[PDB]
Amino acid sequence: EVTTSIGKRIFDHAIRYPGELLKSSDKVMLKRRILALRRPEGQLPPIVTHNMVDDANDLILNKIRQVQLFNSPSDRVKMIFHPEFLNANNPILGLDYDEFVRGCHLGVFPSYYEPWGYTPAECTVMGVPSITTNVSGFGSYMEDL
Amino acid sequence: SRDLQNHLLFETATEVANRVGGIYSVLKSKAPITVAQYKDHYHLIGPLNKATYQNEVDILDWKKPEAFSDEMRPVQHALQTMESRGVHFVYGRWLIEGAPKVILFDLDSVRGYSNEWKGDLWSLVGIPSPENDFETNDAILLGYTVAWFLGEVAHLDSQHAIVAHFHEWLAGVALPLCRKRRIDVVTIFTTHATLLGRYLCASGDFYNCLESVDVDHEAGRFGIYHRYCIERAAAHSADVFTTVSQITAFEAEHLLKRKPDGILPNGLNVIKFQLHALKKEKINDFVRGHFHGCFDFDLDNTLYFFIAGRYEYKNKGADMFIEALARLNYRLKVSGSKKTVVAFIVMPAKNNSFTVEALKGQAEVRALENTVHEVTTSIGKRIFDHAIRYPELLKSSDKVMLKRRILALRRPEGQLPPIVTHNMVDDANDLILNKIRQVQLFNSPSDRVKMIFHPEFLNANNPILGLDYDEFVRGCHLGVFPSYYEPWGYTPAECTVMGVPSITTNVSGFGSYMEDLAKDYGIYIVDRRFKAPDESVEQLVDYMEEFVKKTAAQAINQRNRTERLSDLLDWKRMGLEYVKARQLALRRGYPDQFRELVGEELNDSNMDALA
Amino acid sequence: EVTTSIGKRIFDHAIRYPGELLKSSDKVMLKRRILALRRPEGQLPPIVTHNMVDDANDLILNKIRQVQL
Amino acid sequence: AKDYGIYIVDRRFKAPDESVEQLVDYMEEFVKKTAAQAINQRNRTERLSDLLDWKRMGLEYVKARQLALRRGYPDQFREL
Repeated sequence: EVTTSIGKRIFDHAIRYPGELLKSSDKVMLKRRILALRRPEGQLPPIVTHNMVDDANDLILNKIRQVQLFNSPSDRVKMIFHPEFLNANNPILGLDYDEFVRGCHLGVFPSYYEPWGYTPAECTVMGVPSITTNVSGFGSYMEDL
Repeated sequence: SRDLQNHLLFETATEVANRVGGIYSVLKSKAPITVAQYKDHYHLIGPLNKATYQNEVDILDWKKPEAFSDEMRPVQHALQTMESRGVHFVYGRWLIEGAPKVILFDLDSVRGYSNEWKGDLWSLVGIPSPENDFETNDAILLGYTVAWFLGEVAHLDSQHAIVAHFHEWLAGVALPLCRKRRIDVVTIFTTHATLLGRYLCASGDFYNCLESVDVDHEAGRFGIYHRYCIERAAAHSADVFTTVSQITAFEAEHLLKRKPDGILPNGLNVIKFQLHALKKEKINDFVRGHFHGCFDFDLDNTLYFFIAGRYEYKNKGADMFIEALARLNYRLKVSGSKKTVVAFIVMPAKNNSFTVEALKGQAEVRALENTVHEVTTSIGKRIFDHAIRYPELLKSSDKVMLKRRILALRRPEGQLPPIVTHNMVDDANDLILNKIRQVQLFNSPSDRVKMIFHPEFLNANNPILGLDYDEFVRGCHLGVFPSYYEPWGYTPAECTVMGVPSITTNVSGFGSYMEDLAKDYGIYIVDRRFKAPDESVEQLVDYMEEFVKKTAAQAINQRNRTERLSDLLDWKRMGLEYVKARQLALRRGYPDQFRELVGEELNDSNMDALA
Repeated sequence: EVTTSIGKRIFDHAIRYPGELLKSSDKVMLKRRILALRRPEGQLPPIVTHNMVDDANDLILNKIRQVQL
Repeated sequence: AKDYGIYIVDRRFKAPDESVEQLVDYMEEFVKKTAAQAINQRNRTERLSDLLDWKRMGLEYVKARQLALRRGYPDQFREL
């Protein structure tokens, strides 16, 4: 809203011929919005996007908990657990699975038991580098090429 | 000595820089128009809320000489004296449109003077202060501070007349003190409800025999006596007493014992609410996916009613809405009407998001939509490539995928489109749910009114009803707010501003206020005050019916008309009423200097009697 | 127009459960458009897109005219 | 009349010059119109729209065809 206003003002000035281009109205609403982004003191970006039914005992959580990847500025790897299917019409990570895969850089599937593994395979089909395993069907098959 | 023409204004409320109620929205939305008039002569005062003020306030340095003008030095010194005595505060800009200046008193920084004060109160207005009431504790804290601050300003300022406006009981204690200490300010007290009001209408009779209730006794019965006394004492000690509505004014007179001197109806920043075709389609999408497998009605013949607001079952008239809907069914069945009414209920309740059933319905109708799209754009490419190249358009490939999607839409044997989009936490006790059960609006194909309880705020980026509240309202046809207790009614009021017909009530502030300023303008007023409950339910049904049996012509007109009422609700106009109350205070405060400023002795019993 | 009409008809049928999809109104506007495409006898697609000022003497035109494309 | 966004200049009875002036008078009043008066006018003319449809105007061909038939066969008509 603020930038399209700036644009109409730049354009009017220009079409008329013959250093604060933001009026104080626009500064108020901008300020408020930057301020709404403040993290309560020492609150860190969550490692989960959902309310877990079995929070204490969940394996994934307690594993990122044990290795302590808690998303500190210090940490160069950020950890996001998303315990649900991806859907384009979601308030949080709005994207169908196929869109999300495509927008990612690297798929990582360190499967132990996987007679085939349709998941890495179709990661590959979408043109997205993948890490799989030689006890994964698709991996073992990939190994022979 | 004192200048009435250019005076000071101080507006005080629990809510100024924290949204803890409705009054927040009144002060927020009113700011622009009042800052435009007072500039830096206007300041708002409230309790600094430490959890939130940093998100709402541009905190300023009030010590710097640039902070105030010379003219306004008194407030700076006044603020100084205050921090001398250990009273901490924040001075700054409330980061809303208009950016009025604010003074946020730190109640922690004065909780010492607690006991000294609860007592000085009693020895002056006989107001008890039980210590297990944290609200009143802070209410006293705030009052003593603000009355303090106003003393200092009054004393220090030899130039300006000082108007000081207070909103609601929680911010009322400064009022008794001001009148006792004969402090040289004119004061106004606006109440936006009443304590006896809200507590009497908690169960379910009122408007008939409040004229005959023992106030001192009921208050005691609700463990509210002391709160009650703070509200009353604020109403009597003020130079000018006001309510937000004519109907709240009726309440007050008989419950507080003082006839308001006027009405301060809540306006809106109309601007900030500014297309129905386009949002109606989004509701058409939700409906097609909700009624998949039994979609047997014409959407070009379907009207969308809705109710919205806080989940107050009795107070906001949910019961009267549903009941009146069940009857409106009958009247449409029995007349063999051709039309269909889908009535939504948008009242936030305790829940666990959307039902598997509701989500599924939507995803399959999206799939259908996507499949038809694919298939048709193929048809086009094959129609085009034939024409241009001159001299069953569906291959069987397209026939397969079509067949599948259609099939997915099948409704299990006898299952009906749900009456809820959500997993209710309290499914057995929930009043809305149990009402619609008891009247049996279950969304059968017979039923000419369908029912859809959406127990959560609407949000543009949702999987089911993908609309922001503002878009949704515009997409509807009629808003139905059959309130029983509603001192103003912000919800009917921004229905009208958005350009959408509405049914409200003569015991609803905005309703009563509207009754004065008929139905051809998109406003229906059910009489909940005088008719017996049943004849009330019948009139609501009568209005709905009339609105259904309406030709596309008559309706397009109504909307063009109510689209015009929009501007009569802007602060730019509704504001004049606050001006009238500020000037009434000034003419009652300084009868003489006022007389000189007109030429004559204008009348001083009402705000209306004045202008 | 025609294919979005078709589209809305397939979609309605489908949202209802429980070979000429075009109604005759559509076959009319289509026939017209198709018919408009007719070249007058033996007229070929022009080798130029503009009216020339110096048509007879222009080197480009006269060269393609010479090699008969 | 002019409230439905239809202005008619009398080019028939007034002399050329008083026509010109009436045309000017109309344009003027139109300029000096608040954007609310104007929005109302447009909403009004938008309603004259449907009175110009053959569904309505067709009645006039009907009326005429029938008069052709009431005049051509007076007797079979009287009976009908």
